[PDB]
Amino acid sequence: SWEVGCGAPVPLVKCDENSPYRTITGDCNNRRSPALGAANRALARWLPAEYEDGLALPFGWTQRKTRNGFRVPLAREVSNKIVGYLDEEGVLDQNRSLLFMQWGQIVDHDLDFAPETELGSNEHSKTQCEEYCIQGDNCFPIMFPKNDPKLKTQGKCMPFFRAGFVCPTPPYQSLAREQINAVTSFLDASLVYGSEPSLASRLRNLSSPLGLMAVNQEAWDHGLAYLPFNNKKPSPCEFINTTARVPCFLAGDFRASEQILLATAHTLLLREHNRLARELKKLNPHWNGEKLYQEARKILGAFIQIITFRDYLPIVLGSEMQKWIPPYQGYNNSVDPRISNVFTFAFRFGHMEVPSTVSRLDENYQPWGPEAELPLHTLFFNTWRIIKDGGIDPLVRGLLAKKSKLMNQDKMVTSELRNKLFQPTHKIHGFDLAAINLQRCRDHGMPGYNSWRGFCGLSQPKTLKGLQTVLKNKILAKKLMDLYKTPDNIDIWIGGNAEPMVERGRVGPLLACLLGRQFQQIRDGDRFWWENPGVFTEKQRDSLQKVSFSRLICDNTHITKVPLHAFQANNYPHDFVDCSTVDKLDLSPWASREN
Ligand code: HEM
Ligand SMILES: [Ca+2]
Ligand SMILES: [Cl-]
Repeated sequence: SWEVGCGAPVPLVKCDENSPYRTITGDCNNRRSPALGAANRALARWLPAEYEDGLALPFGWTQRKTRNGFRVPLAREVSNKIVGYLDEEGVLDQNRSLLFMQWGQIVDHDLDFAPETELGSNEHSKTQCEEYCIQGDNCFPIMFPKNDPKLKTQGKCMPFFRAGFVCPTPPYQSLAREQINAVTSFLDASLVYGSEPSLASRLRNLSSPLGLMAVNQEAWDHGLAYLPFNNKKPSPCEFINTTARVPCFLAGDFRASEQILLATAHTLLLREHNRLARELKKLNPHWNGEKLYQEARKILGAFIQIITFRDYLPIVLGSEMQKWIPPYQGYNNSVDPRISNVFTFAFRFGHMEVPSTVSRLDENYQPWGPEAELPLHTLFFNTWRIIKDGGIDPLVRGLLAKKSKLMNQDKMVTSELRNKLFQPTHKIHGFDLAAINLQRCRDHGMPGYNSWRGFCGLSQPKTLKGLQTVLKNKILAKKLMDLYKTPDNIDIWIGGNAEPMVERGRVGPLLACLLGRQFQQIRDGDRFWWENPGVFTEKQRDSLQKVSFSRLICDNTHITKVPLHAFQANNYPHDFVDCSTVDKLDLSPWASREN
């Protein structure tokens, strides 16, 4: 029946109709249905959850209950036999910079986050999911297949805890278990400011009346601000170099310090806030903090929307962009603005775009110091390499002049993430991002590959040759069906990402359909989208259309040469221009007079 009710881990929020800015939580964006898009609600289902028992237990749970008549292959076996590779030569994308990979993680972290259940803290369950590898409740461990090298050096499993879900959190029964989205579904810069108002206030400098964002007081980057430290322990950023004991950064997203370039990108966005806030004050000295914060928070929001929709999505989706994301026709309040559960896996295409090294580049874009180049795995929850070894300018340079990994059917995920992922809670650089994603698809009751081909109106192959024709890869198709036995059983993550790339893009048909459809929804379903008439003056909107990631860098670093298109492959000095050449974001149209 109409179980439209279910939702009692939530207060619900009286909406002040006339309010001219967004909520932190995303409530009230939709007037008829205010909870839509808002953080700490269920991920939308584009298709019914598919669970071993049609309730919550994930496929592969019971050593006995098949899927369509076959055992599901161990997550890690799939990783080992399909996802892995050795030779990092020839893998880099000759036309996408590292910034391409980085903006994908930024946009993702803005849109969706299903955290693990935090019941299991104040409990041994953490430690003997770890050691004993005993599957129970929300401990869903990743078992190693026969002849797995980790069998020798790491024990029997890598640990894994199930995603948080709505209404209950420990107790029984489900209409069908729906995982939570802990951040606002609207592309709203929620990774900068927060999705809970608790954390949002905590990120603000309320001392000044300038509605500035809080900055580091311990340490500075040639005068330019850093994020404030998360001063609460344990800190996995302390754990990786105790000598340095430099904690993780505090941002509106929990994951800001997962890797050193995400915290770099976060730090550019913060400075952009305070830059905007204290520039408005010059222009409009009467405006209090609450109006400096919100009016700068409103511009950062739109910057992200422009860069995403004008520069990112076009070079991800390619041929397929215009079919899914045609010109803006205005707010449709009948559009579902929610992130879907499948999208949180479609957007994980990013993982095959991450290369095995990160470089630091001097003012002539040459190797900075004698360890200019570092293995990615040494940069998980690494904040000290920024604070005690050069700042962000050397790191932002690499972002511009180093390349993304090109996704590759026989070189899918670098060993840096497939074998040497660091998890915040555990103690080894020993985890497998790829096997994690596969385990997680099952945890979330993901429909198989063909259900989603069906969904997007593409062929549902049932044969080895049917699958050879789609993946355009005799060996990949052979390897997949040796594991899954039917294309119906192939986990959506590796299904989507196995397809060749659509033209002038970096995803195959299935993922372009899933991704395109969600960004279409994120735009059309937002009352506060920057092009939506009313939100901005005409004069503001012509002055916002000239933003660039190039611009953002020039204004928030001591870097002076930048490419005109920061996402394509740009070599120094040919493709780099001076900063007096880009186009500033002019805020003349933001002048409040008086009465
Ligand atoms: C380490 C990790 C990265 C880089 C060094 C990285 C990078 C990306 C990019 C570039 C993405 C998109 C273009 C992207 C999307 C999503 N990721 Fe992923 N990522 C790293 C590590 C992780 C880890 C760990 C997770 C959690 C996975 C789990 O189930 O435990 C992770 C997730 C995601 C994700 C899902 C987010 C959510 O809603 O929970 C993406 C959409 N990444 N990453
Ligand atoms: Ca958001
Ligand atoms: Cl879904």
